[PDB]
Amino acid sequence: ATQTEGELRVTQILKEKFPRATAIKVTDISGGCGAMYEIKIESEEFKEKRTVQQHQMVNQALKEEIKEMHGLRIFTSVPKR
Repeated sequence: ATQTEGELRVTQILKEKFPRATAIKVTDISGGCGAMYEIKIESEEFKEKRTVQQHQMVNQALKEEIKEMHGLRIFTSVPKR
């Protein structure tokens, strides 16, 4: 495994776009570019949303800092238990 300074950045804005979250983590999976990342979220706000609609919220959270969500592998859910 490795990190970018982008992994940290993306994790920073994710905390704030998702303070209602029960899961939050990021991984750089692009050790020689930092074009791909893993992102894993779960949050009480994701109730009124499809998979694609959950993803869109997490995509916008770092878009405006790094745009490259072709490479970004995202995982979302809602705590509903």
